Amino acid sequence: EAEAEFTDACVLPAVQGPCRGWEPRWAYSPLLQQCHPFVYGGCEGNGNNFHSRESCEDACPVVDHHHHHH
Repeated sequence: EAEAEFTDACVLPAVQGPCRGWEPRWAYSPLLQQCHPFVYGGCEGNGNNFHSRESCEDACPVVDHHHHHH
């Protein structure tokens, strides 16, 4: 896959939650191999919730593809 192959929260899609307030957060997308902003709800959600572009890529960074995988 990517070099990140262990399913960390960053590999997991993000969620808003049952709330109705809209809190901007950042989430990593392995399908985009990058982080993007998203609408979050400030209540229950998944762990793929970052404070910035920075913190998100810092959690799941890109490195040169020293393919340990196929």
